[PDB]
Amino acid sequence: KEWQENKSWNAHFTEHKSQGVVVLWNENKQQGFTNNLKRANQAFLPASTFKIPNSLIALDLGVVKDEHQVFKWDGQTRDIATWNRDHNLITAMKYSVVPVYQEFARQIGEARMSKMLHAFDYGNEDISGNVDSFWLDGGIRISATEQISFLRKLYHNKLHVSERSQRIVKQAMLTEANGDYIIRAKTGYSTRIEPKIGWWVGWVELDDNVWFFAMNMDMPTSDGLGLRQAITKEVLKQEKIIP
Amino acid sequence: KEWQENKSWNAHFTEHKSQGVVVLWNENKQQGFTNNLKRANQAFLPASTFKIPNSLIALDLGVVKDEHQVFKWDGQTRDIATWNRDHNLITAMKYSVVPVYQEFARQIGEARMSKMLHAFDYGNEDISGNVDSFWLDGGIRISATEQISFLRKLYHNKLHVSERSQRIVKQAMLTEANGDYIIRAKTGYSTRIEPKIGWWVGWVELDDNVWFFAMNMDMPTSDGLGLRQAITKEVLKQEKIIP
Ligand SMILES: [Ca+2]
Ligand SMILES: [Ca+2]
Ligand SMILES: [Ca+2]
Ligand SMILES: [Cl-]
Ligand SMILES: [Cl-]
Ligand SMILES: [Cl-]
Ligand SMILES: [Cl-]
Repeated sequence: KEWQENKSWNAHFTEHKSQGVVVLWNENKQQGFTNNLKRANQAFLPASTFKIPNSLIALDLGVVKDEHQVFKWDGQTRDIATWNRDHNLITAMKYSVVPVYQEFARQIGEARMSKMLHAFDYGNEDISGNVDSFWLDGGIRISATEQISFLRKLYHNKLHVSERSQRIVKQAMLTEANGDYIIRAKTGYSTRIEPKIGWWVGWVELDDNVWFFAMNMDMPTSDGLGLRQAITKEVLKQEKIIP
Repeated sequence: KEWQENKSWNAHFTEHKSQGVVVLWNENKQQGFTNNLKRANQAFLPASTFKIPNSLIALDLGVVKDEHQVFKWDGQTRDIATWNRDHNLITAMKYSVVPVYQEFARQIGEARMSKMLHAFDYGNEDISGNVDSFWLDGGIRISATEQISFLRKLYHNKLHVSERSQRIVKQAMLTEANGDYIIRAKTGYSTRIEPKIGWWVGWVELDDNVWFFAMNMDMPTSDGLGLRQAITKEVLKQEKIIP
């Protein structure tokens, strides 16, 4: 789908002692750009970026009624403090609350989960593993360019779910908005299976164009997680997509 | 419904050599707050804050198909340069493009416009004047507290239009988003009939509450337009609603 490699983006990885790939897609021009054509097509566990298709399926099936429905904390104190409270869809996305989404997956069930991922053509369409963790330590794999293809369908309401489900998930993906741009996006952190990597996928809305992006990077410890957004935003600024 | 006057907010107006009102509504507690109970109930022309009901009606009637439909420039060079180009619903809201919305109102028509504003309980529901300018120089009036009453219905999808129309307009109202809050809002600047006033109405979404707001202020010249948001934010910061 015509692709250009820009190795100069590696400066932002090197200056932060990191390795990874950033993939950009110019929607108006139907042109992609990446610092690493090979890693752009390498498929990894999605980790919490799977909250995007999981939210879509839970909404379309009515497992989740709307973005205000409250999911009560199950009482177990977990390591991440923001998880130990009640949540709705907006806040569960914001704080990447895995237990809420594992509950969704159990209710969806393997049969409907598999049919939906085949309908979405999501990654390798493989949900081998535990129904409540296959996106963390099971068989599903998705590349950065495959994230882009999925996200473009979601942006255009072209996925095989209701228009309403897609609108709600795109609301819950809202990450940043100002007078220059809007970012809708989701992070992920894959630690259970090598290689440990961090994800950021989503898009930048401008007045007259949309730039889709998907990045992943090596993440040996959780102390580099903020580099997912930092390095992406530095690539977007280098390309004059955002000020 | 339990109102409290806080005259210490007047300092933010006087600091800026200005006069006006800010009205806040705590949705969880169902309590309102204002620096001026009398001006909070004073009805003014809505000017471009009327883009919120106008968008809702145009979408519900199919005058606007979706937020991507392009409204071509009519080739009239107007004083605000950002108006002299093609727009969609998102950019027409962002740049407050009056002529796009005047065309909406002509296509809606007098009969359907009057019926819909009655259905919304919007202000005084009076559309006396030109069908394509009554919110700028006709008979419609709305107070800051009435703006909040209307906005609360929109937030809850309770207005008598489709859920889809309400979701699209709330998307188009997106003004600011970060890791702490989301602001959905619309500015207005009424100059055709005295007194000249500026508006800012909308809400702040937090993790666990929603704060609705409506402000207007005297605006003799366009030089103070930035004070509409700046003074509201100074009040929100004083009240610890935003960091
Ligand atoms: Ca850099
Ligand atoms: Ca496939
Ligand atoms: Ca102040
Ligand atoms: Cl998850
Ligand atoms: Cl207007
Ligand atoms: Cl009501
Ligand atoms: Cl939104």
